[PDB]
Amino acid sequence: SLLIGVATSSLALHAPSQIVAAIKSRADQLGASVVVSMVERSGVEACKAAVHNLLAQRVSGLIINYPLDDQDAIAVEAACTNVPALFLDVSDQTPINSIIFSHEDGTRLGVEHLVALGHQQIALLAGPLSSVSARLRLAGWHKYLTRNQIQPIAEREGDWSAMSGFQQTMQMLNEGIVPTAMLVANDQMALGAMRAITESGLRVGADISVVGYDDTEDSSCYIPPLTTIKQDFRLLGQTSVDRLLQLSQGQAVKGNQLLPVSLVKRKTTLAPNTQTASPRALADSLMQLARQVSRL
Amino acid sequence: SLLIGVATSSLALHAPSQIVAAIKSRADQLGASVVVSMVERSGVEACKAAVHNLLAQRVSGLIINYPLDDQDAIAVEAACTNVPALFLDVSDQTPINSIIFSHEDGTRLGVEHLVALGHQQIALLAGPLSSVSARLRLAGWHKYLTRNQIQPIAEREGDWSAMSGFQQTMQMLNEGIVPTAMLVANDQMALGAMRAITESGLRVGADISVVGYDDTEDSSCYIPPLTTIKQDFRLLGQTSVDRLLQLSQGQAVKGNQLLPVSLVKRKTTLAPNTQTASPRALADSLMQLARQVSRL
Amino acid sequence: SLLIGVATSSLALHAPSQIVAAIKSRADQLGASVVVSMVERSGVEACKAAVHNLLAQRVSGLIINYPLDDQDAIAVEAACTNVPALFLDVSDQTPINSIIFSHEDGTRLGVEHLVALGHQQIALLAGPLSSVSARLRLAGWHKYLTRNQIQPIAEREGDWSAMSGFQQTMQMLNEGIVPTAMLVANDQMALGAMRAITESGLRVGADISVVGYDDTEDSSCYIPPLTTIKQDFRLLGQTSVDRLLQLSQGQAVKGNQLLPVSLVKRKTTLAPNTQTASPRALADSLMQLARQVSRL
Amino acid sequence: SLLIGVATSSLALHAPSQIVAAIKSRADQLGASVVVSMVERSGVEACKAAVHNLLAQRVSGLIINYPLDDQDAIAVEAACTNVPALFLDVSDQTPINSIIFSHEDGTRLGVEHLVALGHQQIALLAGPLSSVSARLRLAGWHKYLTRNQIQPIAEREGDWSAMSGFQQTMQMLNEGIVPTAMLVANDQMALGAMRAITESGLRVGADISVVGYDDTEDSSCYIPPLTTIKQDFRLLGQTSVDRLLQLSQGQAVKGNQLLPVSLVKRKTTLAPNTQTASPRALADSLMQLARQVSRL
Ligand SMILES: CC(C)S[C@@H]1O[C@H](CO)[C@H](O)[C@H](O)[C@H]1O
Ligand SMILES: CC(C)S[C@@H]1O[C@H](CO)[C@H](O)[C@H](O)[C@H]1O
Ligand SMILES: CC(C)S[C@@H]1O[C@H](CO)[C@H](O)[C@H](O)[C@H]1O
Ligand SMILES: CC(C)S[C@@H]1O[C@H](CO)[C@H](O)[C@H](O)[C@H]1O
Ligand code: EMC
Ligand code: EMC
Ligand code: EMC
Ligand code: EMC
Repeated sequence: SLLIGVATSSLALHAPSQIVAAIKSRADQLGASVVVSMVERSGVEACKAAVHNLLAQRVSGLIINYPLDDQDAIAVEAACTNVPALFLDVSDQTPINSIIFSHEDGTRLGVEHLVALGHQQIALLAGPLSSVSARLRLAGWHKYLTRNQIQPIAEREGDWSAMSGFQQTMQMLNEGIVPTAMLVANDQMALGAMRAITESGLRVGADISVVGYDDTEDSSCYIPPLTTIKQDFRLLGQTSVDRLLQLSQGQAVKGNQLLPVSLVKRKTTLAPNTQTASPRALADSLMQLARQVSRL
Repeated sequence: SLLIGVATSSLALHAPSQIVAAIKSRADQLGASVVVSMVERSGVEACKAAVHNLLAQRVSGLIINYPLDDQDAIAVEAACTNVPALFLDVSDQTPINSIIFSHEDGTRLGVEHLVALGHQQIALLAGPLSSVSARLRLAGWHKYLTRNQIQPIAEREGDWSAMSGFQQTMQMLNEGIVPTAMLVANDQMALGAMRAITESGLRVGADISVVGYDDTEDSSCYIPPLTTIKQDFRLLGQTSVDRLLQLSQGQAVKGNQLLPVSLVKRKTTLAPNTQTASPRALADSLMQLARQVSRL
Repeated sequence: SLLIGVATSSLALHAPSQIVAAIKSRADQLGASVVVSMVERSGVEACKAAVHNLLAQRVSGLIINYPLDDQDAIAVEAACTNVPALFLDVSDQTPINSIIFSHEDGTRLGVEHLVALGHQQIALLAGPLSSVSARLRLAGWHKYLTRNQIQPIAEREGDWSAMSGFQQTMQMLNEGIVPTAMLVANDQMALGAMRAITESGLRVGADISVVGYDDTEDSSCYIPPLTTIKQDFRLLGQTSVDRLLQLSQGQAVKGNQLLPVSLVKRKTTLAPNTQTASPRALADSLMQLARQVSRL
Repeated sequence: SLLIGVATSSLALHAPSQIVAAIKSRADQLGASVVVSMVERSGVEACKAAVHNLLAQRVSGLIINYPLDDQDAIAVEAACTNVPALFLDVSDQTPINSIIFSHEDGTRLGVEHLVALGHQQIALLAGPLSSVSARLRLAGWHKYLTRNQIQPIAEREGDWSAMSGFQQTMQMLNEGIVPTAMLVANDQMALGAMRAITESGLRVGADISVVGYDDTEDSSCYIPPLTTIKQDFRLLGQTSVDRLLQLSQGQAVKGNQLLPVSLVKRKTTLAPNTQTASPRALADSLMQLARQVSRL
């Protein structure tokens, strides 16, 4: 019935795909409908052209799941010709209709957790700094780390992908920076970091703890199971469809809304390794590896 | 410029999102437009609805990446009415315009890799048999297993997700059926499967070997890196868009088309009952220790 | 005398700086004058404003050293209101006044060299694909690689920086992709590639061969020295000033001018032939290191 | 908005090209425009000729990034005819508006680092002595060098390029003089010095240690990475543009602003006679050892 138009950022990432899917899930309940358009991933203009396409579609309202800086947020919004526009990837400080997850709680649950566990040397692996959310999370980790008087020994950013956690986390360790813990921007890059740690002959949990962010499906699995900050994209899905519907149907709601968020503890977190293999230990292993090579 | 309508499976699953993203990219370079509609895992009617919603938006042509039984594929093509449709998930035998990967080489490369390593006790983990592709790959492991004189000790089916791979493998092992290798319908279920092996105290590769399907993004980065049958969805993307346009210009090929496939061997595969390592493995172990010494 | 305007790509890069300094040498001998205007690396528009800045500069002639995709080349041409326009970073096939190097030869001398030593596993490190020249050279590697029935085991692209060469090469190796040789699209990136290779306890030339493109001032005396495709920028400059003067002097110069390009053999290229040593021998070597490690 | 004229020395050297780039980024932000004019190594007159060219180019203000002794600096300024001018390559004691980095810090930091390591045999590779910065640094090396009772066994002067560092160093070594640490006027030369050192069986860091100046882009990719005094050219570009527009406004500043300098420690430095060690060394051996093993 009520045609919904969604400007979504690359569905290649799991969160968006799970969000769009939720949107479709709820829409079907209200007998509504969703038509999806994928922003070219390049800021306002790309975002704006998508919306323009959506309007030409007979779109009743719009849900804009795409990372928009303030200035660009009001713009795209101003572009939505009297059509109710709800934004899912902005700042809770933007004067537009939005529903977003608590970025304060999320960044808090993570630090507090790692601290309550005894981690001192912690590293940050942020999402691309082009994204609102990423920067908003990097900020949280800084507000609460210093609150607990902690200073990140290393910080760096990927692009939300597994291979990025692997790229960044490999480069770091090489630099001889080995935190006892890592606070990651999302689960995917987290999978990447857990991949780079084992690659480095370290254990996850046991040597270097990793906290994700999102709780995208696959994460209950992952080896070992990823402790992360769950964001219910089923909630963000219904809440936003419903709101967009109200907004559509003159039910003035206007502002920004913040969603719960939570800490799902699993196995990538233990705290923190006191020891490390000594030259003696490495030489030993090397001995038998030598022997084995000899045998060949 | 023009409009390409894609009717796609749940974008919650990674191959669907990667195909659609690839579709978007080729379209991007040719100035076309992509508008995606999503179908409820129900079949024909659910798929028909989506075709309709797209037809109600010009849509120069449709790309239908939704599994359809040969009979329901015809029925669905018949509803596009004068609009060119290209099916990406059907049997290579349905009288429609299709582009599907070689399931015969996929399944053969899987079985031949396992058997040649020496695996006798092999279990199959198939996707929902409500999916043609699932059925195709399943029936294919049978063809090639049978002709290598092998019979699977276990045959199980999930639903494309990582949890299903986990819950199936788990209850398989807990039933006393423990294979030395597993052939899985997709990379996500491969992950859920690895997850369970290790959950039961076994080693992936050394103890239960695992073979995925797709080589979706995150499969490397898995611990250990997933060995798998790679299905270039970047190819599926451009090939799909180009031909779709040819269709909307009378320059159609009209028939079914087969895309290649290849075994990306990584580290979830090993000879059974292996005592003592191999050359490459000694290098891997060595390099880890080296990285471990570097940080010294 | 004659005020010459150079709208140039990033001076931070070496080639552009050498081309601009070369230009200045001629200008000073032919009593000309040069005014450089930098482009902000944003395609046609960014490129146009520069031209606009130059024309408004009483520019008696224009040399556009900026990668301009054919449509945009003609477009910037149109922008050159009544002033001869000589382009330097375009394709061989665009009806405009261009003086460009022969990429067919550059790509061929490179590929033919690496294939002659016995390399089979060759990876590419293209420049940014938004560049015409990056795209021409990349193509040639293909056109010739296939000729000698060889296909890259990797392909990637950087941004013309030594860091992107490092990062991208480091990334290719970090994922187990390790060819016998590399074809790099410029020497700045060649530097990082060498740095990355070494950084991975790998030997340049001996283990991984590298072939850069350009021959900037530093390549001779890089470590080891770099065998690279020679593009004479002292020639480019003189040809541009001379022809720009003539072209404004009334002379009928008109079209494209393909400049030579050769191969500079130095110390970053050797034949492949791997020599394994004995499991006994290597084993012993390891045991050595073991003691060396235990001592520390 | 307004237009900034830049009189730059050869854009063939990296520091200059980097400074200009930084200037452009800043202006861009403040909406200012930039027209570049290149100077010949001739001095006073060539520079004056540059300035007059720009005055004729309208120009709201000029940034003079060219080398001038006190007298030439004052001549050049007087040639600027009222238009605000800022000098970046002068003596911090010249009565003109400038912003030069601190050479006292660079030279002190340099010699202290080599003595802390225990070096006794320190040679000096100064820049062209026509350069106030080149002379200042050489003098600086001499103040803290003699201040530390140490006397340079050798002292030579190149000309800012890699090939001249090589030349002077090959000469030095060739004459029998073979230090154990070297202080070089800039990194390009440092590279050449490092090339010569390898050219002669010697090793950088281990055998002949090397310290450069500038920390220009490519320096962290040199093999081995270069230890060097980092001059922040972004800080130098924005502080200069800001100051020029301000200076333009008639808002006082008048004197000179000494910018900070620091020492980036990398892998071209080591204490003299080293009694065998290095975790990365052994680790590097392991990495190379681990490769023959893989191929075993
Ligand atoms: C509602 C979003 C801000 S969640 C956000 O989306 C990103 C894509 O833009 C990535 O997938 C991040 O991992 C995810 O946390
Ligand atoms: C062309 C398709 C059969 S790819 C197929 O899609 C499925 C969804 O139906 C799953 O995601 C599988 O992993 C994937 O291989
Ligand atoms: C005139 C070009 C083809 S030379 C080209 O310029 C690029 C920047 O534009 C990079 O510097 C490359 O290394 C160089 O080959
Ligand atoms: C602001 C300057 C003193 S930087 C100075 O410029 C020189 C050219 O004049 C060389 O490029 C040196 O490497 C650099 O230190
Ligand atoms: C808490 C979800 Hg293999
Ligand atoms: C197959 C795109 Hg740790
Ligand atoms: C090609 C001769 Hg530091
Ligand atoms: C940052 C030490 Hg190509």
